[PDB]
Amino acid sequence: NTVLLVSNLNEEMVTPQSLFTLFGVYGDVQRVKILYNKKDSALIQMADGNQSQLAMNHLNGQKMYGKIIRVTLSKHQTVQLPRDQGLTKDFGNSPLHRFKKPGSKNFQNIFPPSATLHLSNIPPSVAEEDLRTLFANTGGTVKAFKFFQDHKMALLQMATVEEAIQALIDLHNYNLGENHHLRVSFSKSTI
Ligand SMILES: [Cl-]
Ligand SMILES: [Zn+2]
Ligand SMILES: [Zn+2]
Repeated sequence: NTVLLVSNLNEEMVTPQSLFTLFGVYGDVQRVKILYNKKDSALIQMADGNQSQLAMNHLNGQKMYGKIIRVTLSKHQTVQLPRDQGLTKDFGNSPLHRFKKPGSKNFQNIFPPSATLHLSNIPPSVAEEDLRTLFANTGGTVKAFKFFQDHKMALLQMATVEEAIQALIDLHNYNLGENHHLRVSFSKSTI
């Protein structure tokens, strides 16, 4: 039970990489396949069954590129790679897998989709106005913002959960300069 079926996707907007990013919040996505004969649906293979049931539980019914997605357990056992239009993607041993490290289930901010995002790996002389503008530019409005004591991390509250999902998809691993890539997670905290 490692393969999720995700339907009612936005056929025109969704990519494998956006599905990687979003489902990678809850597990390590091994492979994605958008279906050729039903491009609003896709198969997603997690590393294991706990990851699959977690992703299903938290993402089913959430709004992604404007549409309410449905996430169920697939009838498939694995997601087969092809011998094209890039509907398939292999993400084996991705450097972007959050749950590489032993015990990581507790240190990746595993929470339901939340209007407040948790930012980490921020480099110095990234200002607040800089992060507000970057997040606002994903099409949302930034309601609140708070640095933690070192400015390596921050909370940032978009107007809605929908807008936070969009931002997370867009800006996780964003290059903020120096050699710092931003990490965006959900949060149960509030500013
Ligand atoms: Cl299918
Ligand atoms: Zn099938
Ligand atoms: Zn640093």
